[PDB]
Amino acid sequence: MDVRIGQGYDVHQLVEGRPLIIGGVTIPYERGLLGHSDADVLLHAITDALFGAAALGDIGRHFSDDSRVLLRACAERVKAAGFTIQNVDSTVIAQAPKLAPHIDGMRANIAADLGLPLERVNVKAKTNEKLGYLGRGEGIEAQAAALLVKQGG
Amino acid sequence: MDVRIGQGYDVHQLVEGRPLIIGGVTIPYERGLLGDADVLLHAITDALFGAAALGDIGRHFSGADSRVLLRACAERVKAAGFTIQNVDSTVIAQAPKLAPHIDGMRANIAADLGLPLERVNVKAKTNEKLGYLGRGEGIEAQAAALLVKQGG
Amino acid sequence: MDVRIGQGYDVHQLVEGRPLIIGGVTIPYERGLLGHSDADVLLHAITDALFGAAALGDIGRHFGADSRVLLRACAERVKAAGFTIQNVDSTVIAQAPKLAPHIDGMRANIAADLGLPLERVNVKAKTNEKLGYLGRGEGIEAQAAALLVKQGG
Ligand SMILES: Nc1ccn([C@@H]2O[C@H](COP(=O)(O)O)[C@@H](O)[C@H]2O)c(=O)n1
Ligand SMILES: Nc1ccn([C@@H]2O[C@H](COP(=O)(O)O)[C@@H](O)[C@H]2O)c(=O)n1
Ligand SMILES: Nc1ccn([C@@H]2O[C@H](COP(=O)(O)O)[C@@H](O)[C@H]2O)c(=O)n1
Ligand SMILES: [Mg+2]
Ligand SMILES: [Zn+2]
Ligand SMILES: [Zn+2]
Ligand SMILES: [Zn+2]
Repeated sequence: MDVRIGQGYDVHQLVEGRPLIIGGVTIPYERGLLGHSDADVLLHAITDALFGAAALGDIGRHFSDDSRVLLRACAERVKAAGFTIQNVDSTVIAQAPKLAPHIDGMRANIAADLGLPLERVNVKAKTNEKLGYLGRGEGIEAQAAALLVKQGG
Repeated sequence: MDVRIGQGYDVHQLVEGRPLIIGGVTIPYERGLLGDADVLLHAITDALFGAAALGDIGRHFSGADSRVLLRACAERVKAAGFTIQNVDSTVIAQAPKLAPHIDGMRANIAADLGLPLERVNVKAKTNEKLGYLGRGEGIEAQAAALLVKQGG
Repeated sequence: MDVRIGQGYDVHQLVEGRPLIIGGVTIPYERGLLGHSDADVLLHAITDALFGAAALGDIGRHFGADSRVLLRACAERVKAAGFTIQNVDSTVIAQAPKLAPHIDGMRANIAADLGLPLERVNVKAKTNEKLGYLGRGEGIEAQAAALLVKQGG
């Protein structure tokens, strides 16, 4: 099986009175994520990891001027280039709020959008131990990893 | 072959009054990690829970050390029906030099995972003096793991 | 099919006057990368990614040789340890300049250096949303992932 690795990264600034959306889950919080989209740091990092495993460039090469629509269009472009998806793993870095009670909603959103069962989608949460702009609550980071297979039939 | 990718991250603060323990090797040094706070073992553990779709550290573990945790992770990953292909990792530490301690780290990681040494890699990097990492205020580890869901 | 994952990281400070070289592509820009090589963050992170997957240590356990010479020697050692390369994916975090019209040149330098077709090499570019030393333009980062098969069969 012609297996391929992808990896992806995003970051957004956190600012007062904007909504916090992560992995398509809205998380009540007094700060929220600034970007030209709905600033979904997790879905973008996964969208990059899929384009990267497929050697299709990056989101910018695709989408310029919400984040689930983008994730689904990514999956459709990846499938048309002849790949099927093995699994996704990811980490979100946020000093707060606590993300654990939200993670299952994120997994559901990502699995629907990629046409995968739940068991092939993982999301992990981490603080940054109060270090740097992440640990000071000024930004949130996501990292993703994805495994594809180029068919192959 | 139902292959899966796992990736993991950790960071801890460096401070006076703590021993420095990375990959279960104690590295003599005037500073050490705050948290048993082994950044390398924790990152690898998250990467295996990740590849196995079993969530993360916090979802599993609320006196036990980072090696006990890594071995418990292994057992849960194997129970869920997975086999481990290999691990690779990077530790970002401005100082001290980790190179002569790296093979002791690999041995500790391979034993805890039931792997030969040839399926375990650890790498070390400075941060070129940039950021809290480059200023000696913290240490980072990054890991990647490849599993196979049996598939027997 | 004995598949192996590697991952790789590098960072370099940006300083006025010096040349900016990433992925072996020289990018005209008012700042440039310090290091004792030609400090090519992207080539190095890919280099570590390959030594990682092959469990052969890191660039320091191996190494007047530029970063392309190092990447090719990396590839020679990986092949001689009985490995074949499935693919490479990577990200470069640089707040500026735009890397997109340079990305095909990097992919070409890497594919030649790894002896891979273009369709197995991907390079992606991110800003850091003006956060941290990356966001202030005082450094650039590269992340990389690589997939190897130990032959095997
Ligand atoms: N230095 C950079 C940073 C970003 N980019 C491109 O801009 C697009 C959007 O970047 P941000 O999402 O970081 O704003 C990226 O996907 C990449 O296409 C670039 O071409 N050069
Ligand atoms: N923002 C965050 C950060 C961490 N967590 C949970 O807290 C646990 C411990 O996190 P730290 O080790 O980063 O302190 C994590 O494994 C995750 O389970 C969370 O639920 N929301
Ligand atoms: N704390 C550290 C950081 C780097 N190193 C070693 O030094 C080499 C050079 O690392 P840098 O490229 O980050 O300067 C690494 O490949 C690794 O061999 C180390 O042995 N301990
Ligand atoms: Mg980082
Ligand atoms: Zn984004
Ligand atoms: Zn930890
Ligand atoms: Zn470098």
